[PDB]
Amino acid sequence: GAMAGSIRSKLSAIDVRQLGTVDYRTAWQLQRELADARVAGGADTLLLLEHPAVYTAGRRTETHERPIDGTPVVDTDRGGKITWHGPGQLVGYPIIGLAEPLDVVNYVRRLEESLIQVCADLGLHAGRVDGRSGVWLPGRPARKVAAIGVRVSRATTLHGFALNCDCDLAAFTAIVPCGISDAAVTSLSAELGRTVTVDEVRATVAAAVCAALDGVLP
Ligand SMILES: *[C@@H](CCCCCCC)CC(=O)O
Repeated sequence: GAMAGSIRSKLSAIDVRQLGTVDYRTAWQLQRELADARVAGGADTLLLLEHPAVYTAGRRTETHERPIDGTPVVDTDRGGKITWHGPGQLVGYPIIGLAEPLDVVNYVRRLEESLIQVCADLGLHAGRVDGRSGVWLPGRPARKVAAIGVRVSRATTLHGFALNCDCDLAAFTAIVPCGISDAAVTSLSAELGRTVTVDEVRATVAAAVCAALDGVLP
């Protein structure tokens, strides 16, 4: 099915870089540098990092979705509307050459599957809500544990995902996150009733992403 096989143009090992806390702009610059290196024939890369607290807005963000307290926002070129990154949220930036003709939806679906599996491996039952990319726990309201916002340029991916581990969720209350006003944002820690850190899930996230891209998630 759609998840089988590989989305990649080259079957070489992904270079996984476990970074620390990296300013949003600095990381964005590195993403672009790595993407150019990939087009020049270099490796596929997966950056895993945390950002200092920041709101970011893709082009589709609407004015009323911005912080109700006037907090500044970084405009960014990924898909999606507004989100927040900060301590305790694991941000992943897969910088991957995709096979052409492109299937960006399938790429997003593979990132979702990777994070669904990470949740499953912790004993949680997460999945998709069609039309609302990312990873959700069912409920009324439904609870979003991971966000996705990507862009593909020159058949190479940019941006990625963000998995809420033990971050303070209060930042999400000041915005309309990803254009959604009828739901909620959660974290692994809130769902499991214990602190689940970024560092505890770094390795399993890396493994899951790399497996999903090549169709070999368990
Ligand atoms: C809202 C934005 C989520 C961006 C996540 C970026 C992770 C690096 C998505 C939407 O509007 O659908």
